[PDB]
Amino acid sequence: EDGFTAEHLAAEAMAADMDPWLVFDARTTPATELDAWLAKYPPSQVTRYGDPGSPNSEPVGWIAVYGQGYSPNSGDVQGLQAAWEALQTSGRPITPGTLRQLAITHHVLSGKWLMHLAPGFKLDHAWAGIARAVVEGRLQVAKVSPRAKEGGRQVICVYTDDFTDRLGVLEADSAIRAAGIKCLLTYKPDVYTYLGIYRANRWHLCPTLYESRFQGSRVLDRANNVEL
Repeated sequence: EDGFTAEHLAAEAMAADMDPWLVFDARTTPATELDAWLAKYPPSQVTRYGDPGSPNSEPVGWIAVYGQGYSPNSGDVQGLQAAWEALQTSGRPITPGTLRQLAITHHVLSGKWLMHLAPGFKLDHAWAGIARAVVEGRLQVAKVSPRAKEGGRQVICVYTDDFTDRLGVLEADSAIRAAGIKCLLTYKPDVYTYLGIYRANRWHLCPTLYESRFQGSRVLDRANNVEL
């Protein structure tokens, strides 16, 4: 009856985000609808809380598009979320090198290319384009956060499965650029966000792995400072 209490079960049900998600699934839904979908639910319009005048009268966690195939695999955070603990509680040397090996020691290989665009055409046209890619099969999944009351360049994260593979990372970078995105891209592996690697890190570990600037595309390795 313990955790079965109202107070306990209440805190036990809390999650990062409890709001629904605006999703276009290529699996269940072909590529003849995306068109109206993109026009029916733009990120500059779709609001985080479902504000009046929005295509959503209710909070929307994300705006997501899934292509043909998207195993919900996060690897095996279990052991990983244990190995990280065993290391810290040892004074062991924590470096981008040990975390890299960590993600490999648990087959949790997937990261995300992030970018933040100013609300409006840049975001809407970039996202639209990006979501026009997904449905075709060149990317696995991509999302874009809805506007937030006091504006602010919203988010657009692109996903690839296997960061250790710079080649697969670049093809995604390639797709993003082909969509005409001139913004800066920064790749962040799930291990980082998972094992909690904020920006005010006391362990001098950057939350970014790779970066990319328009030209063309200048892709860097912020780990050993090397140009791909």
